[PDB]
Amino acid sequence: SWVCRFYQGKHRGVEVELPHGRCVFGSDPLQSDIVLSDSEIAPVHLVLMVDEEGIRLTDSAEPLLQEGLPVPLGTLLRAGSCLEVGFLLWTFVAVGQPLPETLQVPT
Repeated sequence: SWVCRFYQGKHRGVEVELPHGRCVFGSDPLQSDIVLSDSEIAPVHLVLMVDEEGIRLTDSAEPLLQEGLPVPLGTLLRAGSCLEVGFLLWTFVAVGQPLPETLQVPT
């Protein structure tokens, strides 16, 4: 259904298939579905709810910015947009789509 890509650190350029439905990014393989090895990354860093309609923020070690604006907890996220949780810099698109080679961060 959805594929994400990372743009920073050890996993830069890696693309990952997103599981349905509860999806955890983190450095702690006991708690996380997608295991990130950067030291900047919390044991549990980002929790999403995933289904075919879209993806919603559930929880994050730090505020999630979308295009530079904080995202409220249950919000549905915009495919293709710049998404950051601290050092976690990423985007996602629908499975058939092409992922951006670069992200522009809107500080």
